[PDB]
Amino acid sequence: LKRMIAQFAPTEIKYDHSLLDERKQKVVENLYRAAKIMDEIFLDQVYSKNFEIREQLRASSDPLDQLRLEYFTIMFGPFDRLNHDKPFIGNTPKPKGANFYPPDMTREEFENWLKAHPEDEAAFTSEFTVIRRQDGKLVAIPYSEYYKEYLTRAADYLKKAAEFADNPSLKKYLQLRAEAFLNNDYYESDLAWMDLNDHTIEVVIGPYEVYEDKLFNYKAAFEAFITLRDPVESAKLKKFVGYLDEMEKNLPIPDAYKNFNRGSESPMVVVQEVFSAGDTKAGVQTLAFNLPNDERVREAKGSKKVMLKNIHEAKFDKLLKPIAEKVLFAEQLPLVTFEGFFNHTLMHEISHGLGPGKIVLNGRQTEVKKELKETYSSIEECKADVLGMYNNLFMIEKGVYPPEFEKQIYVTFLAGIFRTIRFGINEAHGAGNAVIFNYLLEKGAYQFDPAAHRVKVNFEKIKDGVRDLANKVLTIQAQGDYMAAKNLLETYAVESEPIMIMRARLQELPVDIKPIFQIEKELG
Ligand SMILES: N[C@@H](CCCC[NH3+])C(=O)O
Ligand SMILES: [Cl-]
Ligand code: NA
Ligand SMILES: [Zn+2]
Repeated sequence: LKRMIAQFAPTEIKYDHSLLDERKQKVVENLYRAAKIMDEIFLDQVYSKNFEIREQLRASSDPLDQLRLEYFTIMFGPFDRLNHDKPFIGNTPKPKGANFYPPDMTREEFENWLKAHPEDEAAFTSEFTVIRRQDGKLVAIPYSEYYKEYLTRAADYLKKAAEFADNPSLKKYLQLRAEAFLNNDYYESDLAWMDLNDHTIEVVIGPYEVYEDKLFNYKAAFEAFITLRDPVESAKLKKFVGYLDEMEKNLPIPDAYKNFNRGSESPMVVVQEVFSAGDTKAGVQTLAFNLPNDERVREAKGSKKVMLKNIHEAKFDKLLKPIAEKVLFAEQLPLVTFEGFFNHTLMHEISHGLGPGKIVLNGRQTEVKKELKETYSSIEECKADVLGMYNNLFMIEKGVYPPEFEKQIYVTFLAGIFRTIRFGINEAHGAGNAVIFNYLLEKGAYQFDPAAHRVKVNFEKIKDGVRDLANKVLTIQAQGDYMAAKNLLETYAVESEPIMIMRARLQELPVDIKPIFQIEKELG
């Protein structure tokens, strides 16, 4: 268990205290108390025995149980999220429905209930209800009622925080989100969250991501981000959203493929994380999130893309830098910079909003996601990473970035390929990185030394290689070419021998990070 815990390097998550006066301190304190309740709620959402298992580990005298508790705390359950939820306590497999559904309820019984009781479909499929067996029936119990005890205390902490919040947009959001916990309707407070302006505390708290529900991907998990907004860095990102049409017109495709029906633009903010809780804190840590998922909000006001700068700093120092030291030639190692890591994530997120979407295939109105089917996510993340380099090169052309940043782009991404791929080559993001590495290696844009076991950028072919792969992925999307998407993945999204060799060199490094929050040492 000592080595499994070592996969997450302990790192201290600190924040700038000078950004908060006395009254903002009391906001963050009460926001922290509500976020710790999100830790308790989500722990119950993962598995019904989580609280009972935690209590057994707490009272146990076995020194081995205290090591199992440390990994339990990391994973919010007895299942190893780095290894397909393999239980490290006992051997009972994790329910596919976590704790949102009865463990003996299949998809068939669920779908058979909605056929016999059509009136329950809106409540049963809702992101904010749990399914339970009662009196020979299946009932949908809203989150506001199933977790009323926790959410009432969490709402009171939000109400107390709102009294100390002098920023009107912040005060309004905290008040409405407090009510949202109890009336189970998060739409009005989601809109207030998108309207946060001229504020320091960038905070989001509530149920959002549905990826814990591995039965239907229906139910959302409670989580929290408490971050501090950075005006100097968020200002530098205000011009990137002004280049959105320019980046699209500049894409390496015929004009008929270029998409100016992309929908509402997303606001983007660079923040310093103070505390995270719930779904996001389990296992691997988030570098940036994109909320809300409500299409009703994303149509009206878009979604907010929040970049966690200090989490990037932790991952760069603990992971990307040690990986680059082992995978790159010494002459290219200095080109690995924090700017190359953080600014790619910025442009990776921007690039998701570019490229084909609503398309016409054989005269029918359709979508890239509908046509690519299971290949869409791998192709989409491949597009975002390739365009992230392409558009950052475009930002150099326009004087936004200095010329010496060009080589940092290529090299830092190459080093980052082998941080992402260690998470798993079958995931969409890892699959997309496998394509980029194997394709650019084939083109000669990357080079693998079979004796030194190191990779490098070929600066004479890397620019065209990125353009070539961008053209190919964008064209596959614009034509809805599911067959070419499959063949691209079958050919290049593979664990090639160079990848196997480089991966073997990194077995002793941490996989991710364990957050040790300064605020937890302050408020305890
Ligand atoms: N996006 C993370 C890995 C996945 C985290 C999912 N919550 C990273 O690049 O470090
Ligand atoms: Cl504020
Ligand atoms: Na996580
Ligand atoms: Zn992505």
